[PDB]
Amino acid sequence: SDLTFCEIILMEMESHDAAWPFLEPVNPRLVSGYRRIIKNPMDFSTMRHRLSRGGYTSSEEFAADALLVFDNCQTFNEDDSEVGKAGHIMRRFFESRWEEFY
Ligand SMILES: Cc1c[nH]nc1CN1CCN(c2nc(-c3[nH]c(C)c4c3CCCC4=O)cs2)CC1
Repeated sequence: SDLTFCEIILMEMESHDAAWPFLEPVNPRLVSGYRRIIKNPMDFSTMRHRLSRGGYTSSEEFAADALLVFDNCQTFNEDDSEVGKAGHIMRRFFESRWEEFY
């Protein structure tokens, strides 16, 4: 049940218009400095893969990964960049849907 809400929220983030930067891992070969700056990469397919495996104990671990996506985004991208702007939309989406359950 704690993971049935995570399925709902992850499904809704995956299909969100602003999700396009976060659907697959950043490729550090294409992004100068990414590997140096982002210690713990995270993205939605990685969360999906881990949810399919059953690798989440509670919903808080799920939220930890979600929040990590948007912490990384705000660490690497300017708030007015195209990726930064998408990340703010996705972050506010996640925080609001999360509170709409817990
Ligand atoms: C499914 C879809 C919908 N619209 N377009 C597509 C296909 N996409 C094509 C473009 N793409 C892209 N991701 C990024 C991306 N993401 C993050 C979290 C980034 C970056 C840049 C470096 C900084 C950073 O932290 C840039 S370009 C991947 C997917």
